[PDB]
Amino acid sequence: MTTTLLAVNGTLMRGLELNPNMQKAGGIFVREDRTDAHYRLWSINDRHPGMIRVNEGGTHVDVEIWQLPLASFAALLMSEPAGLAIGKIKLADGSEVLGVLAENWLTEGQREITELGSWRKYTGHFH
Amino acid sequence: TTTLLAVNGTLMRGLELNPNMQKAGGIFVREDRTDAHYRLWSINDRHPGMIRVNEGGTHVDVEIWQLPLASFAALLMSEPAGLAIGKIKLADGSEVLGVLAENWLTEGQREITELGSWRKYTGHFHT
Repeated sequence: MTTTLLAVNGTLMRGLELNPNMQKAGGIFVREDRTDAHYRLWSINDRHPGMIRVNEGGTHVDVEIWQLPLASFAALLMSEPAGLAIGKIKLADGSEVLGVLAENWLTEGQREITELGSWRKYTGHFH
Repeated sequence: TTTLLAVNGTLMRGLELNPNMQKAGGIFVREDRTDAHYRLWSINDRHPGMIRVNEGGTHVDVEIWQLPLASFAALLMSEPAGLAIGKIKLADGSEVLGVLAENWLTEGQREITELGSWRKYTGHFHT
């Protein structure tokens, strides 16, 4: 009943493989959006993406904004792929929201897909 | 219902954000330490931030706290930008949620990995 917003960039998005976790958590889809131009994006084993905020380089990464009960965040995070965390991100409009981020270590040996800016575009999994 | 969180800084017993932790339903579980894979920074000498690394890290002292699910999300909302919650490994090999720093937040900041402890760095102890 008290809620806040979460920006997801990967498999929690509509129609993708972890979206049932989002639904079961009580998540409601709010809107499509994008980060500000300060994120680099990686494909983690071509299974899910991971993004990191940087000062130079980086681009706008496509996300979905979801509304979630406060009580649901812990379990949702626990169910997430290894190396993912939740912190604060900035959107293109300048607003701040919670978002799913990757730890540095998770990107080592992985393909950077920043130039595409979107997990959907990279995988060809459109909505 | 509750979750467990490893904290390494001002949320710990007797430190400046600890009363909020207590009033939000947090209960002290135990002292612990991470596995030998964390680097630690002082962020403007106001709070610490740690990052998991393959090589070059150490055991960082933490406290394990048990807190209600919604209080966990409240911390995601209140913690300063650049801090995030993800999964960490403890010295005993187990996994627990823990507060991490994003890379960007550490840039230019003092690394205090050798000390391995916010308490040792600030000289603020609990007996």
